[PDB]
Amino acid sequence: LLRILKETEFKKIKVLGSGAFGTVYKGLWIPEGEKVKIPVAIKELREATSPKANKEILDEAYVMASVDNPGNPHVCRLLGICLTSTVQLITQLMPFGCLLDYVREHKDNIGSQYLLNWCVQIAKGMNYLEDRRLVHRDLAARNVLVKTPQHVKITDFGLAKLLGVPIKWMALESILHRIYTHQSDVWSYGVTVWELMTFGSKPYDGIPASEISSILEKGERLPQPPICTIDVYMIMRKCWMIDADSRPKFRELIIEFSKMARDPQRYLVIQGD
Ligand SMILES: *CCC(=O)N1Cc2nc(-c3cccc(C#Cc4ncccn4)c3)n(-c3ccncc3)c2C1
Repeated sequence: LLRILKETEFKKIKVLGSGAFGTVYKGLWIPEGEKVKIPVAIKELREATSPKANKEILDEAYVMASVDNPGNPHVCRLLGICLTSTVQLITQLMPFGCLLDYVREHKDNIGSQYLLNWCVQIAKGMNYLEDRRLVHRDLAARNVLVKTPQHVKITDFGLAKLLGVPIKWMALESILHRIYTHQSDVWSYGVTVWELMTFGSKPYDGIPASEISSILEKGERLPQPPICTIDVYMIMRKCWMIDADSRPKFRELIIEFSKMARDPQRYLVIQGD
């Protein structure tokens, strides 16, 4: 179910960019009983980052591979793992990067059907992890990769559990008492949708991370995006509720956004449709 990878099976050729708690590389894969050299994406995680031993990390990474079966078209399967001095994670090399970059670079050229479709896709993958009882703990436009412009897939799930902080994305219970539930991921989904609807703007721009906790208590939220009708922004605002059970469910989000995709011009006001 989970491929254990020898150091000679792969080699991190180029670097894609550095992460907050590690570095992301572009590499190759010459498997055990295979002679081809498959291009892969390798995630080297910094040493002593995870407060677990390699055998504890291994057994926990076995369930993040159980997710890969029966699978989901909007969930990133992990190809293999390298548990040596550091934790290295192999996945397919997606040449079109994250949706955070896609919306920032394509801002003008992006349509309304696209954003609502992406919002259904992100909720479709998150509902799958809810049903397979995995809690992402870090969902944002950065951890959602563009396979093709109409196919986004969520990556970096369970990684936060694997180690031991995105303040501007966490639900208030996660910030205050480190409580991560399936409903805390719905707060992140709302923030993630706010990122798409604001062409990659940084949430709470200006406000320090330390401040956010009190800002959410004063009932202040991310503003209504200049394309979002009150209808859509209300879905977003509902995700950011204080009582976690009161926030929408991922089944309900798929449903509400699927309805909006039928007539995207009614729910999103972009110049070009
Ligand atoms: C758009 C740039 C950005 O912010 N990105 C964040 C990011 N991370 C990764 C990535 C690299 C290597 C491995 C993984 C993984 C995983 C995983 N963990 C648990 C369960 C399932 N999968 C994630 N990428 C990335 C870059 C290029 N190709 C693929 C992924 C990005 C992009």
